[PDB]
Amino acid sequence: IDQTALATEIKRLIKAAGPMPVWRYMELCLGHPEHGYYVTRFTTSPEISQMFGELLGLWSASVWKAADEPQTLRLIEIGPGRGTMMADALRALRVLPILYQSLSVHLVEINPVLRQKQQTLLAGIRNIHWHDSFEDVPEGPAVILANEYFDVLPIHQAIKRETGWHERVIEIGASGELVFGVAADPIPGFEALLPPLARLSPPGAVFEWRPDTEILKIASRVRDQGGAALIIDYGHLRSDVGDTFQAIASHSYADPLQHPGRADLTAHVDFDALGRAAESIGARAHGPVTQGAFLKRLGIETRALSLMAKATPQVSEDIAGALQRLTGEGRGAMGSMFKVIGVSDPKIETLVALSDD
Amino acid sequence: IDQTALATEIKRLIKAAGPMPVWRYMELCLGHPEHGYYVTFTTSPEISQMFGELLGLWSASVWKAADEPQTLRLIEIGPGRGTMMADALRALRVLPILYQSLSVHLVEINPVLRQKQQTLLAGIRNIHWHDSFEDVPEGPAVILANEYFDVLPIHQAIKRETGWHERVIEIGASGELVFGVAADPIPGFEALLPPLARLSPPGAVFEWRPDTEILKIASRVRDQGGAALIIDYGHLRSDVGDTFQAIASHSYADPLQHPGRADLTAHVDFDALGRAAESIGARAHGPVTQGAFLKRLGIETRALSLMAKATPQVSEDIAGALQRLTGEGRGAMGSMFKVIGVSDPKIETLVALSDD
Repeated sequence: IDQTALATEIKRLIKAAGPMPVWRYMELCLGHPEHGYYVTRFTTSPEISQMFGELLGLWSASVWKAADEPQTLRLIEIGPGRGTMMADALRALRVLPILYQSLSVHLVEINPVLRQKQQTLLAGIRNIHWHDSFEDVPEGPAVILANEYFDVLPIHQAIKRETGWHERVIEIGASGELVFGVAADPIPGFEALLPPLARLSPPGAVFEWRPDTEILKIASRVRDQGGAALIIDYGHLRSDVGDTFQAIASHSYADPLQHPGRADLTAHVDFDALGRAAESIGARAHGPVTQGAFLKRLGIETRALSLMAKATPQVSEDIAGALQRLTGEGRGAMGSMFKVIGVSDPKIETLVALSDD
Repeated sequence: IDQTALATEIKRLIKAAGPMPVWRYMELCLGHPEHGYYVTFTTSPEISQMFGELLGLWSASVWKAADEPQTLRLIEIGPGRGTMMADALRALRVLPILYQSLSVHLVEINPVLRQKQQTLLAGIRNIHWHDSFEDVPEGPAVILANEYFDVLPIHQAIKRETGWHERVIEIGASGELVFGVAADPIPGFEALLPPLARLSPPGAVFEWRPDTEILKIASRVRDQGGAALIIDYGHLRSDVGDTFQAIASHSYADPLQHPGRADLTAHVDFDALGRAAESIGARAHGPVTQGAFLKRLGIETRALSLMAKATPQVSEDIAGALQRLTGEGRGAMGSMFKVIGVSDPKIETLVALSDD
């Protein structure tokens, strides 16, 4: 009677090991080797318009100059998807011969079939490599692009009670359906890791966080080898409270506890926490700013106008809508909800469109 | 250097008559004879045939609640392309007795828009067109008004220690249009203002629309029978806040930009709508969210039925349409759009609004 095959597995794991923390449930829903969302089955910015990849390609050129124009620049992308974003970025960079020949592309992709389509699309370009993990990428100054990477990492949640903060968990309800629950005992020194203000939250407040593992790795690399990383995702600028754990459907948001393994899950990225982690180990944070402000400062409006002027009526209309979806607000536009933050080698004092005020 | 011809006209009028009230600026941007917006596919009926079909079936429920009148006027205010009415009629066609009891009446002021509707429904008889709601012959009826109220000029006032001053449009330093405040307060504005809103701090914005249209609609059903269905973007309880915006194809925009070339809107106050109806003897039902309304009418089952028999692409189009109409997030309107019914006081409940 279980809604999905994974649901059956989860319920069994709960009866066997006890309440399952939210982060674990999200991890299983997305990565189960047999029933994960990714293992089994165009809204992203690069799929929406060629302009996204092109502009990040040109932003990468600005970083190259800020890094003293290294003869070898590693252009690393974490989670290339179909490889569309990289194709567009490379096409824009091809216009600058010197830099184009100083590039070495490194796409980190764990999935096989996903790695294959990426290989056929970029089959024509030389100096392109694939890696199972960020760690396998050769050393050297780099430009790291991470679009929607952090938003799909398992989210950890805790709820404020008289006794302190207890981890939020998943349990089995009366009808045998999955439900949200609260851990028996509070997390030891949780308050000691919370931003001062959040400590004064009233009962029932929900605090969300993710371990700093990934950001520390990315921040360590640029600090040690040079360059900068660009992180783009749905999130907020200041650490705060609130539950943002949701399933994402094609034209709306959905209940995260429904159809485990068959739904794409997400949670806001805390850009305040990302910046702090970067600074804690010596790397320099830039921004953060809204996606809309970032792209407009890079000249997306002028590029859009140029493409519209030379396009057929329908394509021109498609470009105009793409511009709004990428930089405006309302009706599902992501210009305000998506944010951008840069993390660089401390030697680099400013990054274009982020801290060049 | 003016963005449009209307912008120029607005400048002149401001220099000649003084600051222009927000409601007057919107009225001009939308209806100027030669420079208005309406004189120059995101609506629910254009998104799916299901919207019109379900309202057609809801209309049948009202017919039964009104004791099955032998003649039921089916009035639509602002039929757009006439798509919604074509879908409603197709669903009603399945019920012969009621279908023959229908007399369709579309209120359309625009000529070319009236023509498109005529071509689309040229095949059905007992269909009539009217310049205004007042031209429609008397008799029991079901009145359907989708997005009619959200495009009526919005009035705005700002709270100051000296009282509430009407919000107006002025000319800035660079000759651009800007928001301003009237010099003197509105006389007895605090009266007839929701008690709570009266305690608003300075800078609070209150929005309202005269009750002319809703009073005409409400007295009609009170006097002749039937009910009206009003669907629009809005809120359930009177409150404060500026919601005056221009509507673009994939986002919202600055209302003071390109006057006459942008579709303008403001939240409909469903609380005020209900109060006006009740103030003259009519009965308000609901209001509820569009999402809850359509789900209660069985939209999920109809959608499933349609996708089971459709090609892969059409099936996908139906699934997305269901979300846009009933869910929330990513631009879905199931939560932001609300629905309210207003009926002959004799009708005590309306399906999906006050039956639960």
